[PDB]
Amino acid sequence: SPRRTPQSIPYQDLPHLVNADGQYLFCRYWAPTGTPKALIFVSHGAGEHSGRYEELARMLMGLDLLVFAHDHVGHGQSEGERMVVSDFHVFVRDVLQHVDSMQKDYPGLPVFLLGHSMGGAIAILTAAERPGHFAGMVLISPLVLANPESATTFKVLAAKVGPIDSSVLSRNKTEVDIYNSDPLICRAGLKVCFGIQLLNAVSRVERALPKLTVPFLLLQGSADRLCDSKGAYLLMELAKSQDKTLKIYEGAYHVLHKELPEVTNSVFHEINMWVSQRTA
Repeated sequence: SPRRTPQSIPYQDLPHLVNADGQYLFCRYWAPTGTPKALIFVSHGAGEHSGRYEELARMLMGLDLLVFAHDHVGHGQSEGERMVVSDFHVFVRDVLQHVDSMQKDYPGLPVFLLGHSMGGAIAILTAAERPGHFAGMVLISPLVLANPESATTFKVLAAKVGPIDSSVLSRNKTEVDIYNSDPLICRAGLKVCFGIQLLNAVSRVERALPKLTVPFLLLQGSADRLCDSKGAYLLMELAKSQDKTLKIYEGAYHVLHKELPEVTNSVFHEINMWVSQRTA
């Protein structure tokens, strides 16, 4: 029987990779017509998938970068029980597999990471695992903090064995409508086991910051109810990176690349400038 996505599409008809655990991950590529100047991996957040980055990847491809992504295990069109991971390091391991395959085909090109929310934590842990390997990282509202109340709560619930209000994702109501009707997004409540893995990610990010030296651009909304702006200020202070920049979007919510048009246009522009300056 042919292996199929959770939506029943055969993987033989789609770009994919098989991870170290034998699971198929759905892949996406946005390649320039000419010879690329750099590679960039796009790392999506919890519950979402790589297709959400279509416009951002098309902007990056227009700067002569070869953009690539995959749906993390348990997400989008990739295999695995929905929003379940045996250990958070599976996500990092899989990004490194994809990155190594692309570097084999495009040797000598600098490689960048771009991550949003959990995807940002995966990007930080990926660059920390290989110091000096990546040319830069673009983080949009990365997951770097965990409430001490939610932490002790999840630990007690794990010893024993509710969905997000979409309106907190963005002030752009059309973007909230798109999010609520995308069948590849998991809008279910957090499973206890997955909550424990997000706590593991936050702990690992904390320990990684003294060894994090990759250049980075950090974009954060001041009114983000999912990833408190306090974490962006702490990440700026605690990362050892010699090239670090923070931009705060006053009044903006969590999904900065899908926010009010004035915010989204600035986010696209600032990522374009930052990546353009570091691939010149």
